[PDB]
Amino acid sequence: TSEEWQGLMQFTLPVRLCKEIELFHFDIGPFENMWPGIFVYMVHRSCGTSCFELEKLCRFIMSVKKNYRRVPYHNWKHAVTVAHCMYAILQNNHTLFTDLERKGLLIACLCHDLDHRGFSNSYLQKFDHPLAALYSTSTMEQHHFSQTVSILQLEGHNIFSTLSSSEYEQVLEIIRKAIIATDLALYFGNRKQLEEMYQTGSLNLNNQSHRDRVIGLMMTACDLCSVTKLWPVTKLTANDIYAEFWAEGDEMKKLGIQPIPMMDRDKKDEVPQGQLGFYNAVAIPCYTTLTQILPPTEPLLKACRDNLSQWEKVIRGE
Amino acid sequence: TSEEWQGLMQFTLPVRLCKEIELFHFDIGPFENMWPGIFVYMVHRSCGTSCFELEKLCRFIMSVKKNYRRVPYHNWKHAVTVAHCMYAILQNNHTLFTDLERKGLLIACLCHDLDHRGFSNSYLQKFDHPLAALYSTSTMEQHHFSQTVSILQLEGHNIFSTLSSSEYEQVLEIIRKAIIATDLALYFGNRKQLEEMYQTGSLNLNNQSHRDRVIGLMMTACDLCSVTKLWPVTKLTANDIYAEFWAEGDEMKKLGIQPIPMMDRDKKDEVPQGQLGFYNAVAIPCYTTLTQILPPTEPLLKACRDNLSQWEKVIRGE
Amino acid sequence: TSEEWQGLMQFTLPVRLCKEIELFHFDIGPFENMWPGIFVYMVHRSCGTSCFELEKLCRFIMSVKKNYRRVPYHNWKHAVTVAHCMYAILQNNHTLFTDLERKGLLIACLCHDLDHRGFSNSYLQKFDHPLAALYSTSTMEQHHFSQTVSILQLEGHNIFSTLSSSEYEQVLEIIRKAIIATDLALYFGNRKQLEEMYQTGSLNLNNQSHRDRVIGLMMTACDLCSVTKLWPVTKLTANDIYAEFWAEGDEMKKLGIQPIPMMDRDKKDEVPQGQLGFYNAVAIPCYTTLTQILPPTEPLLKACRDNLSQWEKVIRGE
Ligand SMILES: C[C@H](O)C1CCN(c2nccnc2Oc2ccc(Nc3nc4ccccc4s3)cc2)CC1
Ligand SMILES: C[C@H](O)C1CCN(c2nccnc2Oc2ccc(Nc3nc4ccccc4s3)cc2)CC1
Ligand SMILES: C[C@H](O)C1CCN(c2nccnc2Oc2ccc(Nc3nc4ccccc4s3)cc2)CC1
Ligand SMILES: [Zn+2]
Ligand SMILES: [Zn+2]
Ligand SMILES: [Zn+2]
Ligand SMILES: [Zn+2]
Ligand SMILES: [Zn+2]
Ligand SMILES: [Zn+2]
Repeated sequence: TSEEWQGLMQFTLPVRLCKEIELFHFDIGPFENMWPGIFVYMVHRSCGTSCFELEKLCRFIMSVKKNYRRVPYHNWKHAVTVAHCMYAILQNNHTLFTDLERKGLLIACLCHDLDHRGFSNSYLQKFDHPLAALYSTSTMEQHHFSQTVSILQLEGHNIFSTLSSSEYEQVLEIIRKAIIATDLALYFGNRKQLEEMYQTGSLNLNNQSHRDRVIGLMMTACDLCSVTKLWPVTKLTANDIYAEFWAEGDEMKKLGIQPIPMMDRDKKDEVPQGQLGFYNAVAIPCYTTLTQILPPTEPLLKACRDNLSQWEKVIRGE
Repeated sequence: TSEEWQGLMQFTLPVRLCKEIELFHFDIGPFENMWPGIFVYMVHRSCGTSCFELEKLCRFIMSVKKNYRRVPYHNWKHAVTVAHCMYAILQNNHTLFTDLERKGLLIACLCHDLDHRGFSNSYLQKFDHPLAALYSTSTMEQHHFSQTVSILQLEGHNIFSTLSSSEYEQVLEIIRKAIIATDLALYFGNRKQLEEMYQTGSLNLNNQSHRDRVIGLMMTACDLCSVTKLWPVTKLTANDIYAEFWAEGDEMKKLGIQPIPMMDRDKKDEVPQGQLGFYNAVAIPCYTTLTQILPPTEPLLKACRDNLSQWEKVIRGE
Repeated sequence: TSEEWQGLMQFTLPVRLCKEIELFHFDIGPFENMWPGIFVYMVHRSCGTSCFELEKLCRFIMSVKKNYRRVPYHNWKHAVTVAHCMYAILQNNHTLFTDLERKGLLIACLCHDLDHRGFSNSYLQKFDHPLAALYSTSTMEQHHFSQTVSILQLEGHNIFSTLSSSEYEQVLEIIRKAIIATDLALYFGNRKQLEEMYQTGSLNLNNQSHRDRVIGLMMTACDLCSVTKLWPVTKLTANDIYAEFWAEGDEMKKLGIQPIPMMDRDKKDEVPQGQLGFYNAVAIPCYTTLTQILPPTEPLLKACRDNLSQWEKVIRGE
């Protein structure tokens, strides 16, 4: 049968990639046509060779790729990078997650920024974009999930077709919650609740609501993972991020609204201090809380701390 | 019937867009997939819901879009922007124009730079491009009109199919003259004639030759309308214009010809003075004459004057 | 018949292009859709109007174009430029080459960088790319030839279909050797052997192994021909080359490897001295040896010397 042939086969990568893909700070490289294979490899190792039908999975991946836009940061490369960070978390916390969760989270990460224009929720609201009229909160994130469902509804694209309806509904809910959690506006309240539950010892992974929160923080950790790469990667990625932000700032100016210094290209000299404030307020607390809950995710925090030190070095002019 | 269903329907935009689209200094935004709807909205309001068959119009618009190139300035965004300026002129001078003229001028504006490579007529002549051998004068503009006719000749693309042959020939002549008028080389003689006719009182909109001249000036006013936007928009658009000019200057250097300082990237520091000279010699007289002939177009002149003041501020280093 | 209609026809270019295409320092221009016609013109003049079936040749050219990537330097424009340099060599040494060689070399030049990603053989080895596992030496070049054969194998794409199998095998070997020779790592040993054979007088174009070496040097000369253009062209092309090199340097840094100063964007100030060293060590000896073997190729050396003088002028700050 088809599933019998797939069970005998094993998908493989080049030697360097096979070894280094297990590291949290792995970079997927500049060869775009290798990314689909990298994702399939990660799915096969974290879930199994029988989790998805290979022909359907490949069809799904290519359609997801087609629905990411040619923008500096929120692009196809970001999607696969976020998926890799989730893979590394999953592999280092392997006993904790169900088959459905491992299936759902990797797919959620791949789809989490689908059809991103490179503009924030704030900008879409101020422009009065039709999406803002449809989705009052988490505007882009609700759209990302809508795009995901639409791709799944295409003929030959339902990668969850072998699942029961019950399991199908469960995995789609996992995906929905995970994608919505990537709205950074929701992260601050989530992390604060998680910190309190951890300190009191009330935090329980057997409680679904608690489990959803931890998954939410995992999604934030994967989404921001550029700060957990080695310095050369982190610094170069920052160029892509600001390219998008400054473009939005330009568009804000076109609306007759003065943008925040973060999005203002006239204030390039304040970037090192701006990054310092981001690491202190957002990045460090995120990976600190995640390391407390899931100790094997420690390398993410260490790398984040190392990059914080690098930004301090830039400020001093060293 | 089909026209009966279209009569009952009404096309609408978001609240902010509906209000601000009436302003001369309106910016169409960075969301490309909203531009077709913006154009249809303008056609529906200025001409009527029964002017074009909606399915044919949408098919036409998408083909026009496909025939604009990925260049910094002379692109799809420019086409819709020029069309909007015409819409604002039409709406503020509503009693003056026939149904054919309102139909023709919006379409002429949308099509006026079709298949633009980002090079001037001068460059094509010096390169010895096949287009220069076919069209001795107004090389690109004659090509733009040829592209327009070719798109109209495609199956299901004749948006003027319900018109009589007489009316069809009239609208195509309106379109031809309007597009040819966007050759800035022809503007100087046109404006000079219009100024004389206005001052003597011989200018008569009931005279076809006079009417053609006024339409010609309207086309120039719409074409140069980036100088009538608010300062942030005007300044950012200037970056796109010079990107094209400097690229042409590079190509001129490749032919062994020293380009004019306007097209020379080595003379970036002279841009503010170069803009000052352009406003004084071309932009201000254009909108002054247009305001004299059509007083409701006054906001274009005011905004042009405001931008002239801004460039003077740049020169002083303020 | 079809070949009879083709014999009566003659393909022509604009006046300036017809005259200046014969010069070694000719630039093909910024009009992409003119390049296919330029190539066909060169084939018709150097080989003949009966060398290729026009419909098949055009189909081949467009497929080759489709298989070049949107990279700053190793792109479709480079391919046609390299082909032109070969045309100029062929036309100025017309009595030396067979019909098969003239056919093969122009096609080899057009196909010599097929599917180039903008990365060196060194980078692919260090990244551990699948291509490096398949091709241990001349990694990209062996791939370029593989792409060439694949395009030829497509239905209606065999431009050599009228040739006997014997002649077909001969032309494919000419193409293979020519493309492999564009590996600059192989140039140094080739030029050294050619210099020795020329000085002793053992060099004999009637000897196939010697002939292969001369063709190899011709390929190097055509590949590096940007240094033989006029200064404005040479200087602007250098921007495209470094764009690719610095991108590779960035990727090297992402692997945790410090790139050589050539590929390091942090060392932009050393470019003029870096170019000086390249002209002295690689470019000048290449065209000197080629001029010794084929004296009509002298204009390439003169132009290379002129550009060397220009780089020296940059260093002095003049
Ligand atoms: C919007 C998305 O969810 C993500 C949001 C966070 N993100 C970033 N990741 C790593 C580094 N930087 C990221 O975005 C920024 C987050 C914060 C800043 N902060 C500031 N930057 C500046 C720069 C100049 C002047 C003031 C400021 S304040 C700048 C960029 C990636 C995109
Ligand atoms: C060719 C098209 O019909 C249009 C021509 C006019 N156009 C412009 N609109 C707004 C602002 N600038 C436009 O183009 C220019 C028109 C004039 C100049 N003038 C000069 N600019 C410089 C810059 C440096 C040194 C000397 C000079 S002279 C520069 C640009 C948009 C394109
Ligand atoms: C890889 C391909 O076969 C070709 C290799 C040679 N090539 C060039 N042609 C003309 C000019 N430059 C070319 O590539 C270079 C060849 C040598 C250098 N040399 C150096 N450049 C620098 C710059 C800064 C610091 C040190 C150095 S050393 C730079 C670029 C075109 C591409
Ligand atoms: Zn997002
Ligand atoms: Zn994201
Ligand atoms: Zn134009
Ligand atoms: Zn225009
Ligand atoms: Zn090559
Ligand atoms: Zn090459």
